[PDB]
Amino acid sequence: SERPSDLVVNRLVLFVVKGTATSTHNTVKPLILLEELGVPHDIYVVEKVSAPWFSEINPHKMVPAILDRSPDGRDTLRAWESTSTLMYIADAYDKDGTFGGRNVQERSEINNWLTLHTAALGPTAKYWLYFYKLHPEKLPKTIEKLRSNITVQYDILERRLNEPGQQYLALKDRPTIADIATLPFAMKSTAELFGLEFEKWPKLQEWSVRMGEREAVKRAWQRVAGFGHGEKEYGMLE
Amino acid sequence: ERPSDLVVNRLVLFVVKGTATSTHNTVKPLILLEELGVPHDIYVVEKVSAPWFSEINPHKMVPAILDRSPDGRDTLRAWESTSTLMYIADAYDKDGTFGGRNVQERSEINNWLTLHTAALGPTAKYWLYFYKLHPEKLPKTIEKLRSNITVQYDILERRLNEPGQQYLALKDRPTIADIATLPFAMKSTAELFGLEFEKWPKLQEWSVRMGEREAVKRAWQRVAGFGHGEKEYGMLE
Ligand SMILES: N[C@@H](CCC(=O)N[C@@H](CS[C@@]1(Cc2ccccc2)NC(=O)[C@](S)(CO)NC1=O)C(=O)NCC(=O)O)C(=O)O
Repeated sequence: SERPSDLVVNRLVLFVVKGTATSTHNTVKPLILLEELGVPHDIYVVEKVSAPWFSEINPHKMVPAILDRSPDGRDTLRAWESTSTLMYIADAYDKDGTFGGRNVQERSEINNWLTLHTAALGPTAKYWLYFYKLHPEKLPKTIEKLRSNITVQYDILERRLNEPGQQYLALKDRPTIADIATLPFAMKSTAELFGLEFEKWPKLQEWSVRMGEREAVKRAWQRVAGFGHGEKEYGMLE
Repeated sequence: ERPSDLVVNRLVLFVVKGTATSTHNTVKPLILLEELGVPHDIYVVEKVSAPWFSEINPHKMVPAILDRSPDGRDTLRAWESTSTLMYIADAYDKDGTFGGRNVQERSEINNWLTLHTAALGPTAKYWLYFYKLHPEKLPKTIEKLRSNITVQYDILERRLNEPGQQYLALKDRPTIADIATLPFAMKSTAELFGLEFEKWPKLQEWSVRMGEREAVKRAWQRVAGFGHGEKEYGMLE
């Protein structure tokens, strides 16, 4: 179809939906990294991700998605899938690799822990929530297995954060796009949604609190809850 | 402690014995190694549950990589098939032939690579897990995962019907996005899922075009053969 009247690309545009307890856990990831790097950006609140105009931006028809100007400003490019939005923002805006990785060694571990989330906890959590409340019929045995698979992912993260000096998932010294991608599915509130006691993974809990105390993370959680509840319900925010 | 025959004089790719279902992820890094002509060893892991292997991949699966850092100071590791592709591209694809030359190329490569990593990859794995490995058969779950595979095929079909779009990410050449997607988007794997792959003609054409690449042929031949040659387990000659 046609782009809405109010959709223009003068800078990075992050596509989101109306903030709810379960609508923000993927969209908050690129928003954390934008807040961390202080990247100039707009927010577009999509009413319907099923709308044909949106599929042209993200053929998977989900948020988050990004439209941005190419480095020279002549062309517009796109990023979609939360992990891909983190990789794009790091590529375009994190030139000294503070969150992307400064060398092959740092990027090897960042990509390991980022991909572990993208392949395992991320999709498992998405399937858990889908079967738990979106699938027309309730399938408790499938829901229970997916819940059990989440505990195995928590076990792997817990083991990593028990290693000497390992303050963050990828690097010892600082948080990376691996930590940002993992945080929304490895914090107390999300653990409680899954029906899990988060205190059973103490180093992972400590890690999640340490991440949550970062000012950029606080600002991202604030803003993502508010999107679509302000003066403008849908479209390009002021 | 590591086995005596495990040494890292070059990139070491960890695999298991080649079977009908054991190679769909390990073949991915092997394809890119073959494409770039990276010097490498193959280590056939008998038990991925072995404590020594959990030190290399805490997720206890193949593929996994041990390699020397470019400066030679560190022994790096890569694990998760998508991450092994990202590492090999980072360390050995100087010109970004498979990794992407600029921000614009990498934007689309990372889009289609991640779509596989998050959607078709894990959906396929969950399908096979419930279909044959879960103690109980759950037909309604298996059907929904099968339905989700067709939705991913539909997305890939739509992409390959765009003007001049010969590959998933870039128009002109295949990338690590194409390598990651191929093993779960070819006729043999489509048949395993109980799907008729002719229903996605551009996707089938793409899968044939990929399969005709010499690096891809060599990768498929070698991955099937691992553990069935002179040596059953450990470092191959
Ligand atoms: N997220 C990771 C997961 C890799 C992984 O699952 N590796 C499996 C064999 S790869 C496959 C393929 C496949 C899946 C579905 C349909 C066809 C092929 N084969 C499998 O048999 C299993 S183990 C089934 O769950 N899972 C897999 O992903 C392994 O280590 N097996 C050891 C053994 O048990 O001896 C990645 O993408 O790298």
